Amino acid sequence: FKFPRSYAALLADWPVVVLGMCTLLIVVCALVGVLVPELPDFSDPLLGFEPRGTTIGQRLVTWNNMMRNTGYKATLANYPYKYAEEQARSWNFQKDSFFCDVPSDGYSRVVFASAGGETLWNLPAIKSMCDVDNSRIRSHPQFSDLCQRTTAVSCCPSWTLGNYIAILNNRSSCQKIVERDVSHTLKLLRTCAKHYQNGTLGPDCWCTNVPRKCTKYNAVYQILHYLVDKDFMTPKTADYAVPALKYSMLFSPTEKGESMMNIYLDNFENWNSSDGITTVTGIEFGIKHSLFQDYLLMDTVYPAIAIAIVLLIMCVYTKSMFITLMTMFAIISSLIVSYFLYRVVFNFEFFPFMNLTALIILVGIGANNAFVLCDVWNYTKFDKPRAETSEAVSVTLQHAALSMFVTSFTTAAAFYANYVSNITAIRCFGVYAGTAILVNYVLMVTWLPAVIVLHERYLLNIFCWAVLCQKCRRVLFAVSEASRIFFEKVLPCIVIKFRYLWLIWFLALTVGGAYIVCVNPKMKLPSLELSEFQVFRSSHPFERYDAEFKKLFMFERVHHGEELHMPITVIWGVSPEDSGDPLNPKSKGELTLDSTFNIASPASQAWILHFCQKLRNQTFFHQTEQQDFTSCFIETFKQWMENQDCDEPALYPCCSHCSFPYKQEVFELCIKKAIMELDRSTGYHLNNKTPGPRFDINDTIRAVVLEFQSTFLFTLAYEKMQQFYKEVDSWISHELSSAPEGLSRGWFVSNLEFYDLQDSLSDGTLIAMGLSVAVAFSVMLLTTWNIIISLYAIVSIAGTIFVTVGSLVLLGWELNVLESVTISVAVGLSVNFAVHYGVAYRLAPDPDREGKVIFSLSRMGSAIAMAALTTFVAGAMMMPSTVLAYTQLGTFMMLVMCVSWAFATFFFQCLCRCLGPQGTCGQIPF
Ligand SMILES: CC(C)CCC[C@@H](C)[C@H]1CC[C@H]2[C@@H]3CC=C4C[C@@H](OC(=O)CCC(=O)O)CC[C@]4(C)[C@H]3CC[C@]12C
Ligand SMILES: CC(C)CCC[C@@H](C)[C@H]1CC[C@H]2[C@@H]3CC=C4C[C@@H](OC(=O)CCC(=O)O)CC[C@]4(C)[C@H]3CC[C@]12C
Ligand SMILES: CC(C)CCC[C@@H](C)[C@H]1CC[C@H]2[C@@H]3CC=C4C[C@@H](OC(=O)CCC(=O)O)CC[C@]4(C)[C@H]3CC[C@]12C
Ligand SMILES: CC(C)CCC[C@@H](C)[C@H]1CC[C@H]2[C@@H]3CC=C4C[C@@H](OC(=O)CCC(=O)O)CC[C@]4(C)[C@H]3CC[C@]12C
Ligand SMILES: CC(C)CCC[C@@H](C)[C@H]1CC[C@H]2[C@@H]3CC=C4C[C@@H](OC(=O)CCC(=O)O)CC[C@]4(C)[C@H]3CC[C@]12C
Ligand SMILES: CC(C)CCC[C@@H](C)[C@H]1CC[C@H]2[C@@H]3CC=C4C[C@@H](OC(=O)CCC(=O)O)CC[C@]4(C)[C@H]3CC[C@]12C
Ligand SMILES: CC(C)CCC[C@@H](C)[C@H]1CC[C@H]2[C@@H]3CC=C4C[C@@H](OC(=O)CCC(=O)O)CC[C@]4(C)[C@H]3CC[C@]12C
Ligand SMILES: CC(C)CCC[C@@H](C)[C@H]1CC[C@H]2[C@@H]3CC=C4C[C@@H](OC(=O)CCC(=O)O)CC[C@]4(C)[C@H]3CC[C@]12C
Ligand SMILES: CC(C)CCC[C@@H](C)[C@H]1CC[C@H]2[C@@H]3CC=C4C[C@@H](OC(=O)CCC(=O)O)CC[C@]4(C)[C@H]3CC[C@]12C
Ligand SMILES: CC(C)CCC[C@@H](C)[C@H]1CC[C@H]2[C@@H]3CC=C4C[C@@H](OC(=O)CCC(=O)O)CC[C@]4(C)[C@H]3CC[C@]12C
Ligand SMILES: CC(C)CCC[C@@H](C)[C@H]1CC[C@H]2[C@@H]3CC=C4C[C@@H](OC(=O)CCC(=O)O)CC[C@]4(C)[C@H]3CC[C@]12C
Ligand SMILES: CC(C)CCC[C@@H](C)[C@H]1CC[C@H]2[C@@H]3CC=C4C[C@@H](OC(=O)CCC(=O)O)CC[C@]4(C)[C@H]3CC[C@]12C
Ligand SMILES: CC(C)CCC[C@@H](C)[C@H]1CC[C@H]2[C@@H]3CC=C4C[C@@H](OC(=O)CCC(=O)O)CC[C@]4(C)[C@H]3CC[C@]12C
Ligand SMILES: CC(C)CCC[C@@H](C)[C@H]1CC[C@H]2[C@@H]3CC=C4C[C@@H](OC(=O)CCC(=O)O)CC[C@]4(C)[C@H]3CC[C@]12C
Ligand SMILES: *[C@@H]1O[C@H](CO)[C@@H](O)[C@H](O)[C@H]1NC(C)=O
Ligand SMILES: *[C@@H]1O[C@H](CO)[C@@H](O)[C@H](O)[C@H]1NC(C)=O
Ligand SMILES: *[C@@H]1O[C@H](CO)[C@@H](O)[C@H](O)[C@H]1NC(C)=O
Ligand SMILES: *[C@@H]1O[C@H](CO)[C@@H](O)[C@H](O)[C@H]1NC(C)=O
Repeated sequence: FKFPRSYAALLADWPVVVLGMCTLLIVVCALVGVLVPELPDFSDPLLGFEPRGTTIGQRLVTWNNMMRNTGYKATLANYPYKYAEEQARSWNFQKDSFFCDVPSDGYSRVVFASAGGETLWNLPAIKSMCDVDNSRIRSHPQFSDLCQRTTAVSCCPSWTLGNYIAILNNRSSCQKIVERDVSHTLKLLRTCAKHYQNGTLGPDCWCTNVPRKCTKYNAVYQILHYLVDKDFMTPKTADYAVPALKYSMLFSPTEKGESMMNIYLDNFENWNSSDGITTVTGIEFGIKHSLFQDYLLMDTVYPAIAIAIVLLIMCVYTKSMFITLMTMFAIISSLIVSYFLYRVVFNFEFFPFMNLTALIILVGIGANNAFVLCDVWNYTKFDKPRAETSEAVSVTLQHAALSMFVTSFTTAAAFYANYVSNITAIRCFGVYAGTAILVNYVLMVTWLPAVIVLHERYLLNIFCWAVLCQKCRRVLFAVSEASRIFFEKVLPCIVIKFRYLWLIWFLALTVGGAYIVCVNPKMKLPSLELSEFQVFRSSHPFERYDAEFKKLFMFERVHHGEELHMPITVIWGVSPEDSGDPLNPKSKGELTLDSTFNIASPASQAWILHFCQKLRNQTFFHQTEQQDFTSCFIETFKQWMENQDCDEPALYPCCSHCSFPYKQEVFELCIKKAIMELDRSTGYHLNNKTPGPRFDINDTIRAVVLEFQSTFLFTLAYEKMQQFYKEVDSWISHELSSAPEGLSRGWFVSNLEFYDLQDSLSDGTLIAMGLSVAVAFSVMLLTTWNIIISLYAIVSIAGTIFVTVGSLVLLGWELNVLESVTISVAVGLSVNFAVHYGVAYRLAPDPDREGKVIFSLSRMGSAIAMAALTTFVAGAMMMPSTVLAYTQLGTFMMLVMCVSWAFATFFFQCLCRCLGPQGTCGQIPF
């Protein structure tokens, strides 16, 4: 084909070649990306929330692998199974005055409130609950088969006040009851409220120290413990004029689980939840996460509206459909090419649901690039209106391709910085967004200028409804002038005239941000446990169950408030190595057994026994009065040997006669005898959790695990949990340094999964900050070449972070997973506005501060404002969503927009006006 002597001439001369080449290369990526890599799945929205490389993580996955692999013939067995061959060679309640069970979690249940009225205790509300149960749940066909029935005729009653009250007044059903029953039951509860709080009127009855009449169907306990707000009856029960019920819970005689999915979708999901007298306000059918997949897809409309509005804006700004359509096509196609790269070339086997949320980011920064290019192109068409097309292209690129790089590169580098995190979902998201930004940048340099050539080559030729078009052209020209004089005079006037106000005002706002984030109420690590994470909008009937009602109903409030000790576990022979893929959350290593290990050497037998007793002196050991003969198994073996009198040839190696550091071989024999005996000397059977030795397929000892209870208690609170971990690990890790060989390389673990996420979120955040700020500062130097300007730019950027993070703290964000990503992103999104003002301030020909800033503002203000405004409106478009991440990104985009725009237009322009380098002293040579 024909040859042009320059790239800017290839654009001018054969732009169609560029478009053909690019559309080909999009479409082959679309094809391979659809065909070859398996489709992403969000049926588990938590899937990659897992720190990997962390020492606690490697220990945990190793331990988890041991539990998984332990079992009969398989590797790392729990008994000496080869030796275990040798031992073989050697409805109407006034009849139906009972419930099919006492309810619990594991049943499907709902929580009622009322839209008005101060107590649910009134008869109409009671009847409303049993009515709406019938009308929403029992009315469904499938329920009749889901039921924990006793007969087909009427399968089983639910648990609700409406049923207990009936039995307690010998009525047939909820529909028969009267306010005499309600008052009589209220008298029962007001009498029996005191007994229940003590626990004297306990769960099992029909208790013993309490009047039998209070507890005849065992009912009172169940009512107060399951059905009713813990605040309904209290020590103030009689101090209340009448007790007030804010909430009640109702239990279906059907499972909490996937089986409910139809009934929810059928009868709950899009009802107004109400009869006014009552409202369902919490629901737990268990389907919370399994519904997510479907919900995410319903919400993608909001992203689609965001794109449709970003189109409209770019049309109005560019005065063409065509440039706006082909830019939008480029923006979209970059997600396809990057998706191809991410699955195929980079060979990542997993794609977090979060990556879809990067679309709404990338359309914002896509429009940002489109603005500065079309703007500078139009500057060339004004600065040099008569030009040859390739020359005009060249000078446009000489200007724009640099600035449009550093918008993009700083933002990509902020997303790739999240690859430093130990968390797989974050590392993946940080890479996908990073590539899609850079792919989009390449299209904005190759594809887009070719379209600008086509626009001048052809598209100007094409030209009541007959005049309303002209009305609009007139009016939009009027705003083009009003906006022009606003930027070219008014905004500079505002900034200079009140410079001193703007400086202290924004400065105080940053201190507010810094105080809020860093001291009070300090930015907090997540403290709902992972298996209960929020995924829907906080108003949503599922989220209110985990968020509010688990605090309020006694069985929940107690069961999740109960004390459990940390099972301090210590392990040897298995190495603490994770050999899985550090990005694919489906992958894990197997075991890796260590040839240096043994226990049968008498030196080991001595040291390990001694070590348990040393482990028994440490302050953190909870010395139970109950004795676990599997904790420190070797003691149990020692005393068993000592109990073993000898009167047979077979028992000579296992004689009590021998000194405790036994010969390795007789240890290796007698240990098998002792443990295989445990099926007979006790009824207890081992399982994969059970402490003790562990076996080869041919029952050499390959490993051993010991376990002990802490003084400490299980908690989600990072500080207390950290105190526990650091103490116990430090002591064990020190003490192991004393051990004879092979025991030299043990390690410790216990129920620490949620702690390791918290500890990995803070470090993963902070380091991705330090990295993203460092790169953002380097770009600031490399563009402005003036250390003074860069210092101010960095101060303003830092200020935006403190105000955004501070306001997100006040909005009540934990440092949970998505949120902890966004904080790095904020650095990338913030920096580019300060870069634009920075370069324009140097490029000002004016000799003085005021001239320099006036030039910078008048030159950039429109394009900056569009970048902010488009991103902001795209963000706002996510607000109506139902999925939390969509709304969470939404708030964040709006907020970081205003804040970064405000600091970049005001504060940064004070520091230039009020302190800017007008002498050359801040400048550095190439
Ligand atoms: C993502 C995909 C759908 C993008 C596909 C790009 C097309 C819409 C572009 C590529 C080349 C363009 C064409 C290049 C040349 C011409 C010839 C031109 O015809 C004339 O009458 C003038 C001919 C001349 O003197 O050059 C009108 C515009 C048109 C059809 C252009 C219309 C838009 C086209 C087909
Ligand atoms: C809620 C939204 C969807 C309604 C309002 C949006 C309009 C004000 C936008 C949408 C597309 C835009 C148009 C895209 C392309 C052109 C071609 C161009 O046509 C000409 O004949 C040149 C006239 C001139 O510039 O003087 C003039 C601008 C115009 C009408 C744009 C003006 C502003 C428009 C009508
Ligand atoms: C970066 C963006 C622009 C692209 C990201 C990849 C998408 C092309 C993937 C992500 C999730 C996928 C969806 C996940 C689930 C479903 C339900 C599925 O429903 C069925 O009836 C088939 C069920 C099955 O066999 O899996 C149809 C495909 C679809 C929409 C998938 C189509 C391809 C999707 C949209
Ligand atoms: C990873 C790959 C696929 C990206 C490829 C993109 C390039 C083809 C783009 C990026 C920036 C563009 C450049 C932006 C600015 C200029 C400067 C301009 O002027 C000079 O080079 C003057 C040199 C002199 O001083 O003599 C000529 C076009 C050129 C190189 C552009 C040509 C096309 C470039 C190299
Ligand atoms: C893997 C991909 C994403 C990397 C792509 C990087 C390039 C697009 C960068 C690297 C070096 C940059 C170039 C370094 C130096 C120059 C010379 C510069 O020449 C000028 O005339 C400067 C003075 C002036 O603007 O008047 C114009 C921009 C240009 C080509 C830069 C444009 C953007 C470039 C090609
Ligand atoms: C907008 C335009 C300029 C396209 C974007 C350019 C690049 C960002 C992409 C597009 C297709 C990619 C290529 C697709 C296929 C291959 C084959 C691949 O071959 C190997 O032997 C891979 C071995 C392996 O690592 O497994 C090497 C990378 C390469 C050239 C890729 C490098 C990056 C490319 C050039
Ligand atoms: C609920 C949703 C559907 C509401 C959508 C409202 C938008 C259509 C409004 C909100 C803000 C408006 C914008 C406010 C500021 C500007 C900048 C203004 O810029 C200039 O006039 C530049 C003139 C030039 O230099 O050529 C053009 C109109 C525009 C994009 C406005 C067009 C109409 C916008 C996008
Ligand atoms: C480089 C400067 C000039 C600009 C600002 C960037 C960072 C220094 C800021 C942004 C977000 C802040 C972080 C937000 C959240 C946390 C988690 C927080 O973790 C805790 O365990 C707090 C106590 C608890 O949760 O009980 C410790 C501080 C830290 C890293 C903050 C410290 C200061 C950070 C890293
Ligand atoms: C993904 C990798 C390739 C990124 C590497 C870091 C980039 C941010 C660096 C690499 C080369 C640098 C460029 C090398 C040379 C120059 C020329 C230098 O002087 C001029 O051209 C003056 C232009 C003007 O007056 O603004 C301006 C900075 C610039 C574009 C540098 C900007 C920052 C660049 C693109
Ligand atoms: C006042 C001027 C300066 C304009 C400010 C921006 C507005 C154009 C838009 C953008 C985002 C919008 C808000 C986005 C979300 C909501 C939440 C919505 O309320 C709820 O979701 C909470 C209901 C509850 O639980 O009480 C009420 C409208 C509101 C405040 C919107 C009101 C109009 C806002 C501020
Ligand atoms: C002018 C520019 C800035 C764009 C304006 C976008 C608006 C069209 C958005 C911003 C806030 C949105 C509102 C934010 C919150 C809600 C509550 C939401 O309440 C529900 O019942 C659904 C959620 C639930 O199930 O709890 C219904 C949509 C609505 C009114 C949204 C409708 C669309 C609004 C007004
Ligand atoms: C002149 C304008 C364009 C500049 C100032 C912009 C503000 C009006 C924006 C920036 C951030 C926005 C907020 C970002 C996040 C939220 C949370 C959102 O949800 C709730 O507040 C739910 C909980 C509650 O109701 O307390 C409601 C909208 C709100 C306050 C937004 C309202 C509009 C705000 C304050
Ligand atoms: C969403 C966040 C990131 C803020 C984005 C920047 C806005 C604050 C800018 C963009 C366009 C600006 C507007 C452009 C033009 C005008 C007309 C201007 O009109 C006059 O001064 C009066 C003229 C007369 O005499 O009739 C008043 C300010 C206003 C609304 C500007 C107010 C500030 C705006 C909305
Ligand atoms: C353009 C300039 C002025 C900077 C950007 C606008 C800020 C001043 C906005 C952006 C987000 C706003 C915050 C968004 C959410 C909230 C939560 C809201 O509720 C609470 O703090 C309740 C406190 C309590 O219960 O006592 C009060 C307003 C506040 C702090 C807002 C205060 C004003 C903020 C920081
Ligand atoms: C309860 O109802 C039954 C009839 O269904 C009746 O025999 C009985 O006397 C009633 N009263 C009591 C206290 O059980
Ligand atoms: C909607 O909610 C109100 C709450 O008062 C309730 O009265 C009404 O019956 C519900 N359903 C319909 C169809 O209006
Ligand atoms: C410390 O442990 C040894 C056995 O390891 C025991 O004899 C000694 O009494 C313990 N000391 C204290 C203070 O508990
Ligand atoms: C015993 O098991 C080990 C590892 O499982 C294996 O290498 C060895 O060959 C086995 N020996 C016999 C005799 O089964």
